[PDB]
Amino acid sequence: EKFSPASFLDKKETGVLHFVKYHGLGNDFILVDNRDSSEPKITQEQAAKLCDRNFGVGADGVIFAMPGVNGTDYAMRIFNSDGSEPEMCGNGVRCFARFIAELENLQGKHSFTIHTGAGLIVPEIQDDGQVKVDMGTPILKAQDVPTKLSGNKGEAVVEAELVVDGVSWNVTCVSMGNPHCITFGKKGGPNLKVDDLNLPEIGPKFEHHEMFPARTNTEFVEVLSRSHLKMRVWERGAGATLACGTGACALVVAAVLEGRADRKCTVDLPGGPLEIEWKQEDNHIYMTGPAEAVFYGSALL
Amino acid sequence: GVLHFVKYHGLGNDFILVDNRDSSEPKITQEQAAKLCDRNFGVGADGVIFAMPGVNGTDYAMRIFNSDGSEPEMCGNGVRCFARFIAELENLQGKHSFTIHTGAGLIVPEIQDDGQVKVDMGTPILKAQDVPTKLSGNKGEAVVEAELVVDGVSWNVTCVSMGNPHCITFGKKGGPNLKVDDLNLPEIGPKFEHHEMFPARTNTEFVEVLSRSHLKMRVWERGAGATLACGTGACALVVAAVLEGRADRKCTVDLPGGPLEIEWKQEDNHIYMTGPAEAVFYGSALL
Amino acid sequence: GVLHFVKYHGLGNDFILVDNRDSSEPKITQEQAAKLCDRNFGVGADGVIFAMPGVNGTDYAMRIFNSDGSEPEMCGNGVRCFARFIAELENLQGKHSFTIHTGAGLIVPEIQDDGQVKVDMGTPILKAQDVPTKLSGNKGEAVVEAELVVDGVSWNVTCVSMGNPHCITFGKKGGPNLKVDDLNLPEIGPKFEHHEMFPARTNTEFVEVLSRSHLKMRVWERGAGATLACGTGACALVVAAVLEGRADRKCTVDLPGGPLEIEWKQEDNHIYMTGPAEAVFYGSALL
Amino acid sequence: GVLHFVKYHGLGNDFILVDNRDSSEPKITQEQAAKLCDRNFGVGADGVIFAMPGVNGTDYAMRIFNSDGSEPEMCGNGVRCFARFIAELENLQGKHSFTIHTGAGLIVPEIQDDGQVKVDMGTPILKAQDVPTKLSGNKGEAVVEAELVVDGVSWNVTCVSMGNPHCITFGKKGGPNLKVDDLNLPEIGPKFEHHEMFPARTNTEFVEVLSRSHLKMRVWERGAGATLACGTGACALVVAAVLEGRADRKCTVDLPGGPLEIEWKQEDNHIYMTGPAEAVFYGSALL
Amino acid sequence: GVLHFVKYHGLGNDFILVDNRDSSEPKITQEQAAKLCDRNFGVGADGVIFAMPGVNGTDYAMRIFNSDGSEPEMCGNGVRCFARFIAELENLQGKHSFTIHTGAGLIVPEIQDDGQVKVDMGTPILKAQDVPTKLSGNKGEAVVEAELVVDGVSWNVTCVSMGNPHCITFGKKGGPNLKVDDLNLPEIGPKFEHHEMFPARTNTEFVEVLSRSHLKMRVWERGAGATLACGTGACALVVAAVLEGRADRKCTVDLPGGPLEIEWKQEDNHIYMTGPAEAVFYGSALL
Amino acid sequence: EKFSPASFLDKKETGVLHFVKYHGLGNDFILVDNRDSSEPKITQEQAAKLCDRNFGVGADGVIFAMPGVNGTDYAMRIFNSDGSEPEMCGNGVRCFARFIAELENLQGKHSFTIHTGAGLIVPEIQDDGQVKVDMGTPILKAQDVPTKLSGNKGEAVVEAELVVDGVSWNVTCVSMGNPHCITFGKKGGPNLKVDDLNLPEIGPKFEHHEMFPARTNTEFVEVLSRSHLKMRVWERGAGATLACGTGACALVVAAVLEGRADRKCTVDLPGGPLEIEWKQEDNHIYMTGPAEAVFYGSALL
Ligand SMILES: C[C@@](N)(CCC[C@H](N)C(=O)O)C(=O)O
Ligand SMILES: C[C@@](N)(CCC[C@H](N)C(=O)O)C(=O)O
Ligand SMILES: C[C@@](N)(CCC[C@H](N)C(=O)O)C(=O)O
Ligand SMILES: C[C@@](N)(CCC[C@H](N)C(=O)O)C(=O)O
Ligand SMILES: C[C@@](N)(CCC[C@H](N)C(=O)O)C(=O)O
Ligand SMILES: C[C@@](N)(CCC[C@H](N)C(=O)O)C(=O)O
Repeated sequence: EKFSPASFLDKKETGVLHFVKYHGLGNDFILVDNRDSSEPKITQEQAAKLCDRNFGVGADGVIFAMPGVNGTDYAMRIFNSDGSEPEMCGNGVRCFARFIAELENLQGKHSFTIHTGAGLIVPEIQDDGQVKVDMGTPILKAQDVPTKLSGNKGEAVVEAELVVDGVSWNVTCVSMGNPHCITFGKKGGPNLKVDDLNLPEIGPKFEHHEMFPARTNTEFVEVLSRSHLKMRVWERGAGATLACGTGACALVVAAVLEGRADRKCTVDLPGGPLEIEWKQEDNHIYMTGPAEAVFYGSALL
Repeated sequence: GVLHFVKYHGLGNDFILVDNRDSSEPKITQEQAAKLCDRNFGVGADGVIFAMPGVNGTDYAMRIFNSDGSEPEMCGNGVRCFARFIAELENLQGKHSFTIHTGAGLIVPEIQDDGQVKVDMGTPILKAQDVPTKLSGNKGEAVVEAELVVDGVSWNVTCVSMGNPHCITFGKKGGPNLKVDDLNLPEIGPKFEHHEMFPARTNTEFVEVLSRSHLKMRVWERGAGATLACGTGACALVVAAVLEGRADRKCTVDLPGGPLEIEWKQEDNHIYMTGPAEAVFYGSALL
Repeated sequence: GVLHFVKYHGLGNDFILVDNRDSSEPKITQEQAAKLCDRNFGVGADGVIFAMPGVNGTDYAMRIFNSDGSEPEMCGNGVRCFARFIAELENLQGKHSFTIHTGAGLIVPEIQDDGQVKVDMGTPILKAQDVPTKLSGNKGEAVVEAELVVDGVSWNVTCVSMGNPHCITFGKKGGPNLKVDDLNLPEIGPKFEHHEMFPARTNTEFVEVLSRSHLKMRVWERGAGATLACGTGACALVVAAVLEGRADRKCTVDLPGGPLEIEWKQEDNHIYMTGPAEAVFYGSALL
Repeated sequence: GVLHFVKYHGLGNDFILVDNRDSSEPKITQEQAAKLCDRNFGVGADGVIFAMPGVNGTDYAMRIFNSDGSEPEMCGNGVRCFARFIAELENLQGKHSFTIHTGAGLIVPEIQDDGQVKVDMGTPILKAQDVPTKLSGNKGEAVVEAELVVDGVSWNVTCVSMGNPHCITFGKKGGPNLKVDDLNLPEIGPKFEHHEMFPARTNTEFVEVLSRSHLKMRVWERGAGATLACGTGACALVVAAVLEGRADRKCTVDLPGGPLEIEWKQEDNHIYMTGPAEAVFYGSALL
Repeated sequence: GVLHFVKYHGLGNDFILVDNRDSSEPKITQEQAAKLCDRNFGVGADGVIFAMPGVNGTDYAMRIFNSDGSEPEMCGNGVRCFARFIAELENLQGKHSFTIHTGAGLIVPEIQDDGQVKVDMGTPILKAQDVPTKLSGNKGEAVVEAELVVDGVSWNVTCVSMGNPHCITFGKKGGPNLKVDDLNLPEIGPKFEHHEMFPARTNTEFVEVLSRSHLKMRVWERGAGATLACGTGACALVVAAVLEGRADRKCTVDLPGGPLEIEWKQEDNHIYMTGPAEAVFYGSALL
Repeated sequence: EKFSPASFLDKKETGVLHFVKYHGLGNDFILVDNRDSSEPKITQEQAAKLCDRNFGVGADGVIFAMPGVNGTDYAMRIFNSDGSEPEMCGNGVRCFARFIAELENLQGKHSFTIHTGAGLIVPEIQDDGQVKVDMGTPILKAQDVPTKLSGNKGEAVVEAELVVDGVSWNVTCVSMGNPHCITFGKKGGPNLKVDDLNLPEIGPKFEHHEMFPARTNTEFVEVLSRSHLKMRVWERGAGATLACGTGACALVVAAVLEGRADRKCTVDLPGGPLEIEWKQEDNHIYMTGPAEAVFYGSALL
């Protein structure tokens, strides 16, 4: 043993974080009641540590229920498991909805207005207990995705060439607050057999691509029918997760723009299906999916 | 239902510890444990460890369920967490040791001054049929650096039991030393785990000797996969290293999650393992 | 003066336990105990129990003072608290049994895995004169379903001693079964307690048979009144139930504060009582 | 958890006093208080009293939880115990007085030379709706000797508040004086306590006049039952006795546990109550 | 290196206690102990006390190093701290006694209800050469009120051993009683400590009789200087007081740090010492 | 045993303080990490008890590492062993430096800015491991020392007569934030043989002298050479300690003012030497000495 005053004091400074674990189709998060302030109870660094699955609580991210902004019922902020802060989370907002209904003991259908870095999001707990969320309107303007790729269909990047590690892929870029790069295959290549991809190998090349200043989420898609899409995703700062709500919304948008599918689809994600719909009437995207509580606890900080 | 527990981890090998001192019957089923161990849909862990009432005079008894639901007969990293768990529940202070009854027999963990836990892991079992393994003993009834054909490739392995089965290898037959980090465990691991020569499956540790008192390893556990550490595995590989004449009885073993001090005493044939154990959080899971 | 103690209760029968292992003489007088037991002006309890040094080789000895100051020869709920008290003092975890000398002879409680205590309450005493009672034995020297005139009303009672005296009744002579909850204990109880047929007063338990293995009761204790439970009383009433042929040797007894598992083994003629015992608080009272 | 406290009693009205000067929020919940007040399964008391930090300039603040968990706005016997508590904690000897903020407003206890505590219990509230009661005021806005139909029987009552509600009766309508000891409180009491005419329930005191300066009473408290004494109740009944013209402003009130000196000063409308308070024991309870 | 320990003090006589139950040899050297005892450059203490494994059947053994590094054969204040120290390591509650092997023989401390410790300090050794002292016995084989020339000045002293040597004086030869607080210990003390008549040096206690059952003292310890208290010293001075006919066998001894109750029972010739012992802090020191 | 509800409640209401023990030339302190609050973790009364060498941890004082103030890396506050709070501590700030370096795992040379009651103090760990501290500039104005003695050399009190218990001594007063009374002997008397002084007897007479409203530290000095001074000190609220950093600085200032020594001196204190230099260039005083950790632990409050 070594004499180390530093280590001694470290193992003394204690803190505790109370939370509830939820998951939306396998995309699991640590939800914390932060309605007592507009400042997150923990730092991004602490969140990263708590998300470690072996040394911490383990999750794809930490979601804070914050006080409303501009009159919304609440505000939501989230930290990825890598510590970065994205502007929205689809599976997360569904868990957020149930987390709220539990904290307020609300029964039945209920909708809340949530302020997020992506704008106004409005989830509504259905009767079946599922959650249908108004993910807002998609951003197609290239520079606002943001991507340095040049719009090749208006100001939008649709099925445009992206050179990834020397290989030419075709991608479509759309933002749901956070950036998404959707691809249905390589340029001049066949359809994808999503399960045959080596995500941990190809994913990082898209995530940190120079054409995406704020990095990006990437979803690989294989069309099963014009109303049935299968996908896998490599998230910005979270890796290969079992599901991504904003990503499912973005890929349906991309599928429509590329003319491969209708505005209403059933997206099969690794952890399960989501019902997505891009209402042409208002240009809003609606996402319907489950959300479940797993356990609640107190972690050391 | 609800299950109250405390999350601990020994060098990254994380477990769900539950106070089951009121009954000799585990509070949850093996199936429930498997679900709780799912990292995305459950609490997430390599296993569930129950602190049970003593047996035949021991202070306590320990039972564990792997993340796949199977029940192994011992767990080194887990017993270290078990000792600290008891110390917390009983609010004990300072050095304390406990007698624990396990599927491997008597195990005695002792909390050190520095907060680590030195455990008497018992004695290694080398008789082939008791490991158990169907490989023939080539050194007495022990299997030492014997040929094992895995998916058509000949590897050399040594088998030793610490209650649970272990298959240790320092490389392929007629091959060079291993660069453990270059192995593709999820690919090679399952071939050892479910090998026909291991009736109850086996834990497998790949080792590269750094010195006669310093070994580096990686492990593919039975029913738990590639974990960050394995206490019984670190004990078994030191035994194998000694039997193969590659290292001394006292070694520092480097596992993915950190080091463990191992010593196989010739004076009594017992193996002592010293390492850390830390609480992470505590909670209540829905059942 | 100051008295350090720990408050325990067995099914609501609460006691003040004191560590008196330093002397075979109680730290306080019976008068002091009576004052400490007052629920408004004192600590409040049904009695004070002293853990004393062993006698004739027993691990310990137990003495108790009722809340009225009198000293009974045994206490079932109290001996269960006694066992847990010692365990807390000596850091005894898990199952443990102790030999205890009492005014009723040897008593051997054993802490169970679930924290309850199974006690070997010895053998019952049925000889009339030793209960003691002046009623004449009508079945050998035992008083079974014999007529007892209480305040001019004829009741049928069975007398049995568990060290202390018990008068068990299942109803009036030539009357129907009892609806125990309809009885006015503070009115009828004292008439049995100080009855001339009981030289040392007696404990009285009223019973209503629910089944041959399930009995419901209420008790008016000697010097303690209507308590929530009485261990020796539950044992005595099962004995009486068997002697009167109303129930079997193994019964669940429902007392106001909860259930007890009683069994009068025909194999050894011993009675076993199993039930809980819980610590409430510890303090110091002014003497 | 564990709660440290000191047991006190004022004429038999016993309480659990806790030093809560470190926070403005009670250390325990109302539910926990109810459990701690259980006399067999808990510490046993008529209530829990917290010594809290001053408010708007007062030396301290007091909050109390009845043994049923509800929170009344004041407690006479309790504030006297509160005075001794503080004096004991601050080591104050001799005459001393503190300003205490309560749900009834400012209350000022003063320890006398003889050791007893004289308390300025504030002024009585007589406006019906503020008591509160749904009975209609028949003497100004006050309810004095007004008819109250209890379980079909007509009683005459007077309502007055000392922060908490009180229903005082000297007998049934058109009936003779009461022989308070002949009443069956557990039977009649609950009918007043939960009467529909008392939205927040009420404390009820039954009185029999011995002389115009000597009153005897018994009380059925809201959420506490038949206690040995009630300070706010003794103040309220003197007020009622005066309003009904049965007694003078200065009286000796005999409560089951002892007497209290009460004076309703016409000079300032304040009521002063003088009585004892004594520590009994102290300890730590398990939560 | 690092040394984990707990700081305790008995009436101001402070020590560094270390859990040495693992080995029969002290974790640190006498030189290291001397350095750790330095109050400015080290932890600061009058000595280091090791809790060692039992010898010849005793529960434990105790060894101590003075702040100067020398090893005395016993320590009264220290054994009281030892008892409470062990109580924690064994998670014991309440009264409990331990048998301890020391260089003075068997010592039996017993924890009392008030947290104090009553210790059976064994029997005193009065045989001159066994104290040891070179002074000739003038009362049997004992040195009682014998002349000792210190730096040319004649003092009268009584020698007694409690395992360790003690030189007690009530004043100079042919001189008046002492006003202990007027002595200049750092000046006179060393002259006694290293006196040629004490081969193993000696502890010296200066005493002034207040009554035949009340003695006041100051002490200059061998290898520790002027400490706030000395348990063996208090025992020895009572023995000396009795032998010189100045006091009774039962006395209250006032030491700079506080009082001790000493009793030299004629019944068995054993000396009993009761005093406090308190933990101060837990620490790890650099070695 | 007496029934005491108060004593009972006091005993169960105990806390804990984690700390590290350091010493600078024998002047030992209890250092506590108080960077998470601008308020000291313990009261002055508690500090006094912890400093008791037999009933407590034992130290000349408690030093708190506090958060920076108006642009400093940290702030330092100290409580004497008697509980009073001085405005600075030389030996303590050197221990403070190593404490921080150890907590921040800083290796090699490092300097920090510290806010104290005497102003800005800047300790700098040297390459040799010693700590050289910029102790600031001395305060010589009589009323600001503070002392009621009249200035006899400008606004400064230099070799002025001080009647102590009827005996006339000559003293020089200087402040290093805290007050110092330096004397090289009695008025009209010979040089001092510092080791022959009876500090516990003479010290208190200076400490509580009526001419020192806030009490004072007193250092007795004997000149060995114009660059070598020997001293002993009786500190305000701490008694005869083995060393005093602010005291060593103050006595060099006094020695210079009285023309007895140069501006660069080696000062010998009971516990060891200190290198002191009063730079004429900037009027700042620099003190160089050691600091060592001894042990760490948790004390009951
Ligand atoms: C997949 C996701 N959780 C998105 C998380 C945010 C993403 N990792 C980002 O950094 O853009 C969701 O919408 O459900
Ligand atoms: C690695 C291990 N956790 C062993 C767990 C049991 C193993 N998975 C098996 O099935 O034998 C340990 O010893 O520390
Ligand atoms: C009911 C009892 N506490 C008996 C107490 C003794 C009884 N009051 C008596 O005087 O015999 C028990 O056995 O548990
Ligand atoms: C009788 C009482 N304790 C009152 C307690 C509060 C009462 N139970 C209520 O609920 O108003 C007092 O004033 O001394
Ligand atoms: C005073 C003492 N600590 C004795 C310590 C041993 C003594 N310094 C010696 O050397 O004999 C005690 O008995 O309490
Ligand atoms: C000697 C000192 N520790 C000063 C401590 C403060 C002094 N006791 C005072 O009260 O001014 C230092 O500067 O090193």
